[PDB]
Amino acid sequence: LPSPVVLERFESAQPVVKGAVLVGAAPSSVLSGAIAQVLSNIHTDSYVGNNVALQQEAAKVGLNLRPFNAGDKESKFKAVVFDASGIQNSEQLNELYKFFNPIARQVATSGRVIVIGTTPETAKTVKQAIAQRALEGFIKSVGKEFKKGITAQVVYVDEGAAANLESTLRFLLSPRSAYVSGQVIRVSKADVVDVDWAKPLAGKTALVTGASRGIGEAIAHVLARDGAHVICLDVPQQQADLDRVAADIGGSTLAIDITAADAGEKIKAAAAKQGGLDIIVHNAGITRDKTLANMKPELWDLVININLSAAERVNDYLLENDGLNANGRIVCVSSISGIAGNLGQTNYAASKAGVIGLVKFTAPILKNGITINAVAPGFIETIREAGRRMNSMQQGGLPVDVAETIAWFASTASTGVNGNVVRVCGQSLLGA
Amino acid sequence: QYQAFTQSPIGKFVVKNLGLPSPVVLERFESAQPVVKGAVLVGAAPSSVLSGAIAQVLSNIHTDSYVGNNVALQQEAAKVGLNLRPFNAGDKESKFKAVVFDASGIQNSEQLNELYKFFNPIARQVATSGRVIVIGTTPETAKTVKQAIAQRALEGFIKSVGKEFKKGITAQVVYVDEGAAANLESTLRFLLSPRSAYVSGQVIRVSKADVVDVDWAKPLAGKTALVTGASRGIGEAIAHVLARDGAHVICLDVPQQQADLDRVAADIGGSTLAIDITAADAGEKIKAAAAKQGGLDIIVHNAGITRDKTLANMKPELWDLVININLSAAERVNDYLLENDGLNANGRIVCVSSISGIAGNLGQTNYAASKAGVIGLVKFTAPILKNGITINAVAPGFIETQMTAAIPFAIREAGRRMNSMQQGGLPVDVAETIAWFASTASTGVNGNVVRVCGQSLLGA
Repeated sequence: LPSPVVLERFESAQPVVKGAVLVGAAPSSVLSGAIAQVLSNIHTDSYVGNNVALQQEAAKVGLNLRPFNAGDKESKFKAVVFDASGIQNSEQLNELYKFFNPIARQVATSGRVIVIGTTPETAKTVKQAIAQRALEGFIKSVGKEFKKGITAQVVYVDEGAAANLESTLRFLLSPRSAYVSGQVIRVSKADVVDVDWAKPLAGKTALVTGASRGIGEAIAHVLARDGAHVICLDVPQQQADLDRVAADIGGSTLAIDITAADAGEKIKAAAAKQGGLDIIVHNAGITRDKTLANMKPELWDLVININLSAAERVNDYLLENDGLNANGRIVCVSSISGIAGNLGQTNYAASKAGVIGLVKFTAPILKNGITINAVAPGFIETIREAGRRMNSMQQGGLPVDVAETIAWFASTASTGVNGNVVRVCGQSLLGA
Repeated sequence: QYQAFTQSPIGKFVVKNLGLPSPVVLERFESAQPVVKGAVLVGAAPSSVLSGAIAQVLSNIHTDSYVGNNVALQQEAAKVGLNLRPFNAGDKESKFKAVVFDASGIQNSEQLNELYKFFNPIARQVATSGRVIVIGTTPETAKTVKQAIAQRALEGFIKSVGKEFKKGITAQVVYVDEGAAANLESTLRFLLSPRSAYVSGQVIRVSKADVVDVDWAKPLAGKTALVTGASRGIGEAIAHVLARDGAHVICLDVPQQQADLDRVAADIGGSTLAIDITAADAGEKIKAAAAKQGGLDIIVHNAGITRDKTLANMKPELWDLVININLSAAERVNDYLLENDGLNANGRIVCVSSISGIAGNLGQTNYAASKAGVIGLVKFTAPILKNGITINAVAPGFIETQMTAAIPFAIREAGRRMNSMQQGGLPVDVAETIAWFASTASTGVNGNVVRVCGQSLLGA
């Protein structure tokens, strides 16, 4: 067996993409102007084949699209981006072949395959809905086949929501998404909001539960790296570690039990002096693994309470009592076990499938531009021989990989990212 | 080779998730009666709303049914004519072939412990080849957000039970749309029965529709079915089960397969149609072939091919052929039948996807695209169907066929081991699931994609 490729991860705000991007599009596509504008914004060398319509879209936004000689098998591209919105029926799925077959060996190590389509439920015809649905099978197979640490994603843009794609395209193009692969992201219509892309949380106040250690600590570091003032929450027994984490990020502490009845009240009170809470990350979670036959009742109850019920109560309080600011963010943490189940985890998997429902059925009732999304981490370094290699990256992920994905959800610019559950698993074999 | 696989990281991955291989010989269908061999234990959360419909099914199938100290459940079952015998909660010895729980009364996450209350005491008393069945309210139809969330959580529970209980036991969640309880029966019978032997870990949605009369012993009696790819393999097995259930089966396959088609049709009292399903006139010829038998009721799109190649090495025609046979040809035929009076009322379209359409696979960019498209064909055709017609798909996992010996060792070994049954499935397992969709009674089963995979570890 080979040992795993070393993945490229975030080093600095610029460049967003180190290396060249190759763009393609199907005939009659509608997202190419929005894609070209992002590539212009991030000042990357961008290339295109013999597609006049796509060349015209980049001209309209001032993107110098360097033509890519189709006889060139030697050049390497850090990302390949395909607008599939123009695929109108199953026979036009060969537009995927026409773009990706000629360059399938020219994606760089730690590269990116990104297919951008139209959300199948928003497609105007059944034939297009079917074709757009098929894109997920294609990208998941690419994710397993291309190797070299390359990730593969489909971004579905709701019909008419091209203006809302930028923060998602930026995340996927960048090394920040190093451990996100095989996934489906849905972009919906929302107001566009000004942002400093170098500090996309500047001026915001975030709260991270379970912040004193582990992934919660990593979350707090990335939110502070993006410009946020982070309130680090954990139980008073963890005050020393809370103080350590807060001192490392210029943050503050809130030492309470998130399951207490008054937790939402105290969270709102804590953020009042900063001008209110913008971002809450429900990272607090526990496992109490036991076969159901051996499991004690309180170990069922505790896992449901901390992992699910507690976040419900806090969300209910904040949303009903002006506890989150406009354009605010709720980010939850599910798990692959919540999607796929796991032996000894009837309690944990129930709780984390609950978290998926919390995201999916809260998202439609949010107002004031608030969004709710979740990450579903796979094998992250902190069954262990099992998890580690059983993914397209052939390695476990790092806490920063989960934190980067949470920070993309929390970005001031991700107004149109809502109701998503995105696995952070390097395309783990496991699933539903 | 086998010891090396076990010692390898994927072999250790299997053992950490499923334990060491202890597969069971799975019970499969033998006769229409009894539906369930053995006793059934029924339970319900407080304030549940599906227990009268569940009890009516258990009364219809004449199974020995038991209940704990749930007075409301006992009273509702008695009202609809079901005798529920008390199950002494101190009895760790009795075995149940099926345990059925009405979870519709779970109104929020704190009430998820009703799952623990019912299932923890009997977690070692489910029989070999038994059934765990949780029946809830479809989350998208729940009246409150809190209940939607709690009903969504049921899937994580049942998927974990499916991996934990072992012994060939399957675990399912059936979601019943609010108001659709009378449409549950064919699904509950399928899951209670050995017919569903290789279906586990799955989510089935029951929606509101007319309740139609049926002979449960011959649930396709009087109907005409067409099976594509019928001359061998899974298509042959589908044809056998549809005939077993009472249908006249038209077996369709390419003219080069005429000998095998003739052999299969004579084995089931059916007929043949020797055409290429991709032909522009395949829809016309299908309708013509059923015309002299009262028209076509059921079509099973089982024809399918692989042309496995990395995308870099794949030729254009090997992309095109896979999309055409596996996806575009079924679209054309459905479009023709649905627009030109080619399917009878209460008709059935059943498609075949694949785990690779859900999970992706190296060397299958073409095949996985085509089979993900099949999921879209089901999901986006279902809402526009009229006249009681339904469309569903099976998504088979690793099935033992005559083609399995051609699969390279490591892919085949992972296929056999990486599922909760710790074994590959049989073609009849796929056929039974298709037959349940095709049932004259399955009127409120529409738009479902159900994996037939023994709860394979793979997925999305």
